[PDB]
Amino acid sequence: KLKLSDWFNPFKRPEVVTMTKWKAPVVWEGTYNRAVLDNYYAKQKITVGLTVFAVGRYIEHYLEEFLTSANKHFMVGHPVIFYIMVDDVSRMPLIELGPLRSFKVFKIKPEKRWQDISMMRMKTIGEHIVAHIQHEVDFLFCMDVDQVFQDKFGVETLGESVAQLQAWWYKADPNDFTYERRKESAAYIPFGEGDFYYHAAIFGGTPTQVLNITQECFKGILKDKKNDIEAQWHDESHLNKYFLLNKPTKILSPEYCWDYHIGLPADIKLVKMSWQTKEYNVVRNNV
Amino acid sequence: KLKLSDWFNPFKRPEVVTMTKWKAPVVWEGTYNRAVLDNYYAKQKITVGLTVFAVGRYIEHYLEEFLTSANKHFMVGHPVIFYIMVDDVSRMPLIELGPLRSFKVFKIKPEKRWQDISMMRMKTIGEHIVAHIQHEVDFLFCMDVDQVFQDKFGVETLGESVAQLQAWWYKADPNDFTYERRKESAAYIPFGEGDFYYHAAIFGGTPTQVLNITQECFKGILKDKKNDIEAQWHDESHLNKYFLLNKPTKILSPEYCWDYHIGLPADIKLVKMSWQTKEYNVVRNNV
Ligand SMILES: O=c1ccn([C@@H]2O[C@H](COP(=O)(O)OP(=O)(O)O)[C@@H](O)[C@H]2O)c(=O)[nH]1
Ligand SMILES: O=c1ccn([C@@H]2O[C@H](COP(=O)(O)OP(=O)(O)O)[C@@H](O)[C@H]2O)c(=O)[nH]1
Ligand SMILES: O=[N+]([O-])c1ccc(O[C@@H]2O[C@H](CO)[C@H](O)[C@H](O)[C@H]2O)cc1
Ligand SMILES: O=[N+]([O-])c1ccc(O[C@@H]2O[C@H](CO)[C@H](O)[C@H](O)[C@H]2O)cc1
Ligand SMILES: [Mn+2]
Ligand SMILES: [Mn+2]
Repeated sequence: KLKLSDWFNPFKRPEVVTMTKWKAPVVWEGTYNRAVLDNYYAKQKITVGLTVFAVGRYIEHYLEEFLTSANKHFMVGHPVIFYIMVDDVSRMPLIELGPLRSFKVFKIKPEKRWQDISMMRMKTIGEHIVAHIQHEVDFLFCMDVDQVFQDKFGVETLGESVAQLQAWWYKADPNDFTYERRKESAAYIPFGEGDFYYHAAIFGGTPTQVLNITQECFKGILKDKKNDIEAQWHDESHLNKYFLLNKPTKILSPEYCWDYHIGLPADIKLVKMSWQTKEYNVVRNNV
Repeated sequence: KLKLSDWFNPFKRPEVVTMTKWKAPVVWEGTYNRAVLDNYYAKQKITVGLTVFAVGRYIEHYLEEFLTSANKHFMVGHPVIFYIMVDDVSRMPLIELGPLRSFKVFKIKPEKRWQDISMMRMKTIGEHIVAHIQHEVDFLFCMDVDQVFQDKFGVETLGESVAQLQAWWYKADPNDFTYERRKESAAYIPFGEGDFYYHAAIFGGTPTQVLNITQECFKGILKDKKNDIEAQWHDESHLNKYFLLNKPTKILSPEYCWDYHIGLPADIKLVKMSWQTKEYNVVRNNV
């Protein structure tokens, strides 16, 4: 049976947070033994899933670059299935995939508001988990399209529920976090509460856990609509509320989702994924 | 460890050939216990691959219908990867896939002659086996595109090396078979020799065996080119020469690849796959 000490050494990164108060590891470059994990997971013959949405001009701007980088960097050495959700399949870039990669594409309805496009992902992911993903993979990541894999994003990131530290807020105090602060929203987190600010651009876990994550987030999204309120950062606000109540069993350092606009400080040793520059004037059609 | 008698009962179909002189089964409807095999293979967690080529007009004519039917009928209940080779990826019909199905597409060079398009498949399949397929699947089938799955085509068809009985010739005397009969060809089979006439539209096996099948067939194809000769039925002539020398460990009945132009006689109990009607005048560009 895989124990934390088998693969995780926090002492390799003494100047950062490596363990939570609930004993979940925060995975930083230097702390993980990928060789040990690759061997362990290869013997289990795991398959890892990855969902990605591209609706509207997000397709032309980001989808090819995401998928090309995912092919190269995501869980290399293990079977991987990319689940691609687009509103227009005729604009799907059909890139060549390498060994142990395969994919499938689904046509989805485009929501009128970009905010609803972002939030509806929670409903859609859950539907696909029930319909097929639960039978296909051992672990699933759900990711934003507006980012690019830069280096190996491997089995060290796998767990029962996996959260991502948002690049801008990882050193901040909880009372500075951009949680939803209105008690009328289901995403509400009071001042004096909170562990971390999680980025909604990457989350994952077992199909069972991701199903619960997305189900509970979407319930909150629906409740808010009935109360004529919309959380400040939409699905991300709801995701943060979820992970407050249901603590992630693993957290990823900002190295796994880094914004180069910040620069590259000492803490960020090897970037695995980077944000694309925002292009809202083109890719979004409403305020 | 799986034994033939665990799943195969020849006495269920007494009026047809069910066993070869080398003790390989000929799989007919009624002889196989799919429930036993589905359990056996699910516990082994197998993945089955399927290669299919569509070049030129074959894409629009046959590819969608092939894939839609394969999605529905091929190895249901088990992970499947469709490997699609086309000369124009922009013409690839991106159908919706069901649970445990995924795919990837490759751009290939279109050969000038339809005969070479058919024959070059042997080279290309081998390259892909070494490159990736050997790492991705336990068994692989290689199929023509100009045919449609009609019913369950499942784990009862899997084996070390798998051959298909050609629908028109299965009752024929070997010396009436359309083997290549010129001794100058690598595919030459003398009168007085031959077991069955095998259809090049379906063959399969383990990646190791399929690699040998395709490598040896392509070596025969290249040798013939150096000797200024082309086998009468091209890759099929070479496939028949291969299976004469290296007996298949399993044969599929004409039920697994039936031409309805013959009609539907008593022997054909449940069609799993049917030929598309030939449209050479439209789909081919040279004599
Ligand atoms: O019009 C849209 C809005 C959102 N998205 C998807 O939802 C994700 C989250 O939205 P976005 O990345 O724009 O939010 P941000 O990270 O910029 O706050 C995107 O990466 C896309 O995958 C999309 O495809 N089309
Ligand atoms: O111009 C061509 C010729 C052949 N093929 C592929 O090669 C296979 C064998 O050719 P064909 O089916 O026409 O031979 P037949 O079964 O009719 O004798 C086809 O099913 C296709 O997959 C193709 O894609 N384009
Ligand atoms: O301090 N900044 O100038 C700043 C703040 C936040 C930034 O990223 C955005 O953060 C919000 C939540 O606070 C969302 O995660 C959003 O997706 C990010 O773009 C960048 C700079
Ligand atoms: O006698 N016929 O009318 C007749 C009808 C269909 C036939 O099928 C043909 O057989 C060939 C080998 O002989 C190839 O397998 C070819 O792909 C197939 O179309 C062959 C003969
Ligand atoms: Mn984003
Ligand atoms: Mn054919």
